[PDB]
Order: sequence, then C-alpha cells, then structure tokens
Amino acid sequence: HMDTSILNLRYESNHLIDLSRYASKINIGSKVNFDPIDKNQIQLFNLESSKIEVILKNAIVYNSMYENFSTSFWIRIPKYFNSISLNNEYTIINCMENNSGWKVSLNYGEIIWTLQDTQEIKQRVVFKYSQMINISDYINRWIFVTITNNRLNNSKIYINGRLIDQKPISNLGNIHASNNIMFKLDGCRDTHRYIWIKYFNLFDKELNEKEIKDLYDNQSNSGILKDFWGDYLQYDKPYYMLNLYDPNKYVDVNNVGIRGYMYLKGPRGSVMTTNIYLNSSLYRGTKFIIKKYASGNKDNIVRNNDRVYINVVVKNKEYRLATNASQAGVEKILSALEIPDVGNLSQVVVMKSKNDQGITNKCKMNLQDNNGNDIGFIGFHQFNNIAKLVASNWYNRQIERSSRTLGCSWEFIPVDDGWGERPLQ
Ligand SMILES: CC(=O)N[C@H]1[C@H](O[C@@H]2[C@H](O[C@]3(C(=O)O)C[C@H](O)[C@@H](NC(C)=O)[C@H]([C@H](O)[C@H](O)CO)O3)[C@@H](O)[C@H](O[C@H]3[C@H](O)[C@@H](O)[C@H](O)O[C@@H]3CO)O[C@@H]2CO)O[C@H](CO)[C@H](O)[C@@H]1O[C@@H]1O[C@H](CO)[C@H](O)[C@H](O[C@]2(C(=O)O)C[C@H](O)[C@@H](NC(C)=O)[C@H]([C@H](O)[C@H](O)CO)O2)[C@H]1O
Ligand SMILES: [Mg+2]
Repeated sequence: HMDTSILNLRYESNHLIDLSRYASKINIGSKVNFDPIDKNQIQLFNLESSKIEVILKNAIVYNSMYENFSTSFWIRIPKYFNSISLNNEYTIINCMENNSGWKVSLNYGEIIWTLQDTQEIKQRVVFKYSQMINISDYINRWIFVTITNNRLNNSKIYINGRLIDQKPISNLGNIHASNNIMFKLDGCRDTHRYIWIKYFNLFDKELNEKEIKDLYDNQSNSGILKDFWGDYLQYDKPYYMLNLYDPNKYVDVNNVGIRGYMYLKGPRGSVMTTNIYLNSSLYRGTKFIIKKYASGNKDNIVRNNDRVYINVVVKNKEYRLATNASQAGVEKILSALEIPDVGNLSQVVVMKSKNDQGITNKCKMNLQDNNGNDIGFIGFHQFNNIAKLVASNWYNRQIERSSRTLGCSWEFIPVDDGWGERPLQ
C-alpha cells in the first residue's frame, strides 16, 4: 500500500530507465551489452566504457544516521578460472563518496556488501559460495540478491530469498553516500571478467522476509521456461540434459530405433583448475533440441504449457524422442526414432514449469499420445540394472515438489562462456 522502491531500473521503450517517480537519470557507457532477447539483462565487461551511471535526485541521496534502506538485483557471475582472481576484491556497484556510503563488491567465490560512515567505521556482510562442488546453485547462474539495512541493528544479505549473513551496524554514525551509483567493474585484475545484472532496485525501508520472498517470486514468475543458467529456454537450440534426482548421471543412447532406448549413466567426470575449481562436467551425453509443434508464437522462446517435439542428436543427426505407449507396464521406455518413421507413436510433449520457488528452469515434460491423452512425465526407471528413460503416469500421481517428482524434473544446459568447459567432441 506504500511506494517503497526509490529506484527501479528497467528496460522500457528502447531504453534502460528508472520507473520510479524520481525518474533518476541513466548514463550508459558505449561498451555495455544487452541480451538480444531479454533486454533487462545487462552485461558489464572489465572495460572503462562498460559502465552505467545512475544520477540520483538529491532527495533520495542517502545521508543519514537512522534511515533504513535495502537493495535488490539479480546477478550472473561467471566461474572464476584463474589464480589472479584469488584475493582480489573488485567493486561492481559503487555509491561511495569521500570514503562514506555503500557498495557491492565481488571476490573469488564472494558477494560482499560494505557500509561506511563518515568517521571511517565500516561493516561488511558476505555471501560465500564454493567452486569445489559437483553442481553449484550459484556459479554462472542467475541468482537473486537482497541486502537490507536497519540502523538500529543489522545489515543482512539474502540470496534467492534466503538469509545468508547478518552483521551489526548499530555503531555506524552518519552515512553520506554518493548522488551517483556507478555500475562498473573497479579493481578487477582478471581482464576477461564480466558480470550480468538485472532489475536493480533501491528501497527506503528494511524489507522484511515476506517482502523479499514476494519480490523473488514476482521477479522470477514468468510464462517463459528457463535454461540451467536462468536464461530463456529456446526452440532449435542444442542442450545437454540434467536430471534433478540423479544429477551425477547423464543421458546416452543404446541404439537408435524402436528396439533401442535412452538411459542415464554416470558419473559425469570432472572439470578442474587446481586451487580454483572442481566441478562435475556438464557437457555430457546426447543433446536434446526442442522443436515447435503447437505454438503460434513466431519467436523461438519456449513458454510454459507449450506442446513440442523433442529431438535427440546422435552422430550429428536428429532423431525423435518417442514411445509405443501400448507396451506393457505403466513405464513407457523412450526411444530415438528416425523422424520420417515415427508414424503414430507417442511424441508430443507438454513443457511444464515445475513452479518451484525461483527461476522457471525446472522443467517437466509430459508425453501425450496423438489424441492428447497423457502418457506421463518423462523420467527414468530401473530395468533393473539400467536406468532407462520412460514416460510414466506414476509421476503425474505423486506429491508436488516431493522426492518422487525429482526423477521427472529436468534442466537444459547450453554451452556458456561463463562455465568454460570444453566439450569432448
Ligand atoms: C517397485 C517400487 O518400489 N515402486 C514401483 C511401484 O510398485 C508398487 C509399490 O510401490 C509404491 C506404489 O504403490 O506405487 C510406491 C509408492 O510411492 C508408495 N506410496 C507411498 C505413499 O509411499 C506405495 C505404498 O508403499 C503402498 O501402500 C505399498 O503397496 O508403494 C511397491 O511397494 C509394490 O511392491 C510390492 C512387491 O511387488 C511385492 O513383491 C511385495 O510382496 O510387496 C511389495 C509391496 O506391496 O509394488 C507396487 C506395484 O508393483 O509400481 C509403480 C507403478 O505403479 C512404479 O513402478 C514404482 O517404481 C517407480 O517407478 C517410477 C516410474 O514410474 C520411477 O522409476 C521410480 O524411481 C525412483 C523415482 O522416485 O523416480 C528413482 C530413484 O532413483 C529411487 N531412489 C533411490 C534412492 O533408489 C526412487 C525411490 O524408489 C523413491 O521414489 C524415493 O523417492 O524411485 C520408481 O520407484
Ligand atoms: Mg514463482
């Protein structure tokens, strides 16, 4: 019931603007890049001209001993690859003037908030994430950041709606920030470093936990499905597959045609740079390509509830994911068929957002027959030492967001420069 955002930076009518009543002025550098499909996604390189300056009206400049405030934004931080990034804190969003104010900085495996008063008393809160982890929720993936400040007690950093760190700030006196917010990599020794950022907001209160969860939901709610990294899922784009129940396995094929089958096998194997990262390999297994069937949209974005076909790439040729639903048993084993020879086999897939918390990249694929009847969500089943891919209505009968729907939840991983792995072939 009360307008609390004092800066709401959004792309509208061909420009990045402040949608708040204050209409703060935006100065964009010549080397800022916007994502072609989602122009709210902004890429800042390690270059002087890759910067955005927001000029705040005097009335909303922070100059206070007592006023509470918060900031929120989404960020996508490429994996750290090189030892030059160790012990190298670099500013990314700066509202410091004359050694007072606030800033967001990054370091190897860290997002850091710093406040500083006009007597050089500082406090930091820090989110630390590991690069020695099989599959990370955070590395090179869109994550939601929220930072809140209550002058009588704590500053708090939340990640994806969850409190990560809080520290006292009650001893800080007057904080007098800048009338400019500078979005720019400052002090970064890795010449190849960049970030992606979106939906920057400032608020004139300490947001509460409910408000933050609502913001997280509202800014991630979409009728558009997303890939593993959090970008829009697309038609006609090759993806490697991740199953959420068995994330250390990958999809392979045991022969094409109706007597062959798709299956999961593992482990993935590792990608590494000593002392810098150790992760599971993501570019493994047969690539899938999502093909238009029913959608009347002319763009190539995959939307929630779109009915599609799934192609499987085998030896640089596309096959159709399909099954004969008449086979005995609820689990219908999936095959990779020659496209011209699919005939009346079941092949139409409803792409469904799991509608879990956060980004709409947890995908379910409901296979339907040619009369539109459900054959079931695509998952896997042990026969009995091989984990074959199946469509099964058993999944459709399970409790939502429970253990028994992990097996039919998938993510789609395209090659991305922020991950840096080299495919084996
Ligand atoms: C065989 C089996 O265990 N499940 C298969 C099921 O078999 C039936 C009975 O199993 C259920 C059921 O009725 O569906 C499973 C339900 O979840 C239970 N409900 C609840 C609320 O818990 C239900 C109850 O326990 C019933 O009241 C029990 O009757 O049971 C199964 O117990 C029963 O087995 C008989 C047995 O045949 C007899 O010999 C014996 O005398 O008595 C027992 C008990 O009666 O058989 C029932 C019919 O055969 O049948 C369905 C089809 O209807 C499925 O095949 C089901 O297997 C599941 O298949 C789906 C795909 O359809 C997936 O492949 C599941 O795999 C995963 C998954 O969850 O995705 C993969 C995971 O890797 C695996 N995890 C681990 C750690 O290994 C999980 C795991 O089983 C759990 O789901 C953990 O989340 O499974 C696959 O399990
Ligand atoms: Mg939601």
